[PDB]
Amino acid sequence: PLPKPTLWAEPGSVITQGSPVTLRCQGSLETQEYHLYREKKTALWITRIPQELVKKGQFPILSITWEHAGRYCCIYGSHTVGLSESSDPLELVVTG
Repeated sequence: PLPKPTLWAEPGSVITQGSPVTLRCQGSLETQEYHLYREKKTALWITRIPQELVKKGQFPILSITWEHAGRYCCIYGSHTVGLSESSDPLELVVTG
């Protein structure tokens, strides 16, 4: 039951439409085993983030749309030493 990671948004969780935002998750080790997800509805855009970013715990959105809004959580963890708990939810809001 590893510690839950820290998930945040840059510049923030409320970003106007068409503008960029990057979701970020940092847990323990340097890199390499992060996973982001949206909970009531799968966020397909996550499955397209290159491994190089995902390994750094980075999930960019260059041009945010309405369908991006939702509740996001993430967990890290290596086969061993094991998977972590879900971070607290991030409310990703889109406006304008």
